[PDB]
Amino acid sequence: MDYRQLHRWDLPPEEAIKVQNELRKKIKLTPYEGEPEYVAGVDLSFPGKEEGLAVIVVLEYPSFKILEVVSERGEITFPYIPGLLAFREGPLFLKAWEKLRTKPDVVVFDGQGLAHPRKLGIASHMGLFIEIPTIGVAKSRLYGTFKMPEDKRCSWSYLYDGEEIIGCVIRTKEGSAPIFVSPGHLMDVESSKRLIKAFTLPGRRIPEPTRLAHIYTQRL
Repeated sequence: MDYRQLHRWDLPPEEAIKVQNELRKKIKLTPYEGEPEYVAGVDLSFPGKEEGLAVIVVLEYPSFKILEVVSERGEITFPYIPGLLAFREGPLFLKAWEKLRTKPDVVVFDGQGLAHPRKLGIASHMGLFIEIPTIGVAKSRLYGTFKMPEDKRCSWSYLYDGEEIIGCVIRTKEGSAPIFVSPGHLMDVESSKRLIKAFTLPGRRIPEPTRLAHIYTQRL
């Protein structure tokens, strides 16, 4: 399974920041229309001090049947720097990506995308490489400002950077904290909202793709 190596990974943090900027102009915040056939959930986890693990699961929509599950381990060499996290986890995910048999229609990551100091969260960065619509879903806020939406199923608020809408905050499950949805590449706020709603069972808290990938990560 293919991808486009837009740049090298072994960069100094200063250079990494410069790339992010270059890539952000390549981002296309474009409506996703209709429903995907296949969605992928991604879970990037770190068993060791410098050991990463990438698990990808490809569900079929609307059934959420698990068609495929791939995983790779890699050395995590790049230092942990908030806003530069993709340089740590990007490489390893790509190893897992290359092992996929089924081509996903939309990919959901555990992170953000547009909601990023430089509008290049994990979902955005990888969207550029894998060249398919992506979304970032986070169980906790990473970037941006919001008003807590009410404690009522499916309530929601916009997420902001200053005055610009950078994603949304959804109360997916009553009496639980909300999730944080930000578009990646070939994705806008509005479409990402709709899709993530479409990927969540009522009324669980976490979208199936990411719930399931975590479950598989756990299974290891």
